[PDB]
Amino acid sequence: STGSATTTPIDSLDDAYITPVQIGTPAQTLNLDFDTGSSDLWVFSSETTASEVDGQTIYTPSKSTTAKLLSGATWSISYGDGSSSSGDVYTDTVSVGGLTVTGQAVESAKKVSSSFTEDSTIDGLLGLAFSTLNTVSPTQQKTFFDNAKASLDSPVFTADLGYHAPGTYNFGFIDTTAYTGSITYTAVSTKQGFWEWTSTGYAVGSGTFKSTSIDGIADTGTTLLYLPATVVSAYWAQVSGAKSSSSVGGYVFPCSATLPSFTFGVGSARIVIPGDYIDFGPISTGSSSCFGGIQSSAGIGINIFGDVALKAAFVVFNGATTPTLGFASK
Repeated sequence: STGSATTTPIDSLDDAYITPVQIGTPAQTLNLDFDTGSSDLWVFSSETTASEVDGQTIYTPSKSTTAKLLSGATWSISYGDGSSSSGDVYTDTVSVGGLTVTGQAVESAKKVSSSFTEDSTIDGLLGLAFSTLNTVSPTQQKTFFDNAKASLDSPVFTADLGYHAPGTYNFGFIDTTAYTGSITYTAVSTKQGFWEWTSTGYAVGSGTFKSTSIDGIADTGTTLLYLPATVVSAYWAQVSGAKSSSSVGGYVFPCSATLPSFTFGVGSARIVIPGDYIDFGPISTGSSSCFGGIQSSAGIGINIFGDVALKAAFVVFNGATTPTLGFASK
């Protein structure tokens, strides 16, 4: 089997991407944030504290003839941006782009933190990291990908995120028309539950490539590119007037700037992030100070190849017995 679904930026800055997901019988379609940095599929629901719902579409298990309470199961998750959610669990039929899993754990939120409430466009998350990170207790549950894997034509999914435009998540096949050149594959460590890999280095604009190992994760659920302070300083040093602002919470730059590109290494291959991808706009409405899309990972504890990096590539998440990651230009 295969599936193919379009993923759409939530706003003009590509702050995140939403993909329609069918849950239950008859189908309830929710727009979920596909997140290769976590492993819970959770939704706003009829059980979510009413004051914490503000415009989201909710899953109502009582209206689904295939929903079953997973008795005794609870979940609770805290993310790297300080947000969180928790609740109980149902199993139900879940379909993405024509690909169906029966008995998928659908984690129903009873509580969500303010940033989730405040974002009306995201109805929940669909985790695509390794199932070892799943938070359901006392019986850990599998991700949608893990459940689908054996049925897929090939045990893979691909992320093809757009810049200011829709893109595609495919399950079970590699669309050879969706990228240019060849796909370069690189090793993955699953030890921390993430799609963790090692970039072979970087360049800033038309500068020389620096060969250096940068361990990090491919995370579709993080917006920006978070790298070591040395690398980030080297980038922003090429932008007149750019500076790190503790009050704002990262590097800012004059909105009048033309940003240089940023290249990262995948083995002997190179992925080029155009400068425009690194512009996240005014820090507040009407400001001439703009927020940068490359930020320091210092204090996060891990480097994160978030959407800013991934959207410059066609990315293969290869879930074969020994997982790997593939990157191609597009």
